Amino acid sequence: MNQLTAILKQHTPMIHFQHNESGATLRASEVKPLLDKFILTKLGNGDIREGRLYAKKNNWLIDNEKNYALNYKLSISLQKKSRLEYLITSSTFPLPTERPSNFFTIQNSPYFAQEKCV
RNA sequence: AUUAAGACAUUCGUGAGUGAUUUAUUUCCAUGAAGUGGCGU
Repeated sequence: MNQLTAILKQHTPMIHFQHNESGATLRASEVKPLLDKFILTKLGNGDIREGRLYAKKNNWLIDNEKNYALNYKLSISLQKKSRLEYLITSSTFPLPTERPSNFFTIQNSPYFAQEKCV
């Protein structure tokens, strides 16, 4: 058809640099390029060039000569904005007891940047 | 003193009336705010 709607389930928290916005969610500006590369690779059976030729055929390309981009629109929307925020550090630090309801901590995590927050 | 003399092709008259430089045309396409720990062996 024209529209493809999918509902996603989050398994691990996402480190988002635009957390200040209420509606902040997974940005399509990462998913769409990665999705394009994945779809082209699977179209060519492990060869992105054969997949790009296949997508040049059937006119599935915005940019027949230039890019890897396919002709579709990606929109990622939050249905309900109950955000569950996390603090991630690579060091073990004592946990306080004065927090908002949606503040949780992950300690001794691989994410080592932002270690000066404690 | 002679088939002569006399007589403005002149008067009046607005190059004018009606008339959108307008119909149509996406400042768009592309792109991961992301990479990485180390000593304390």
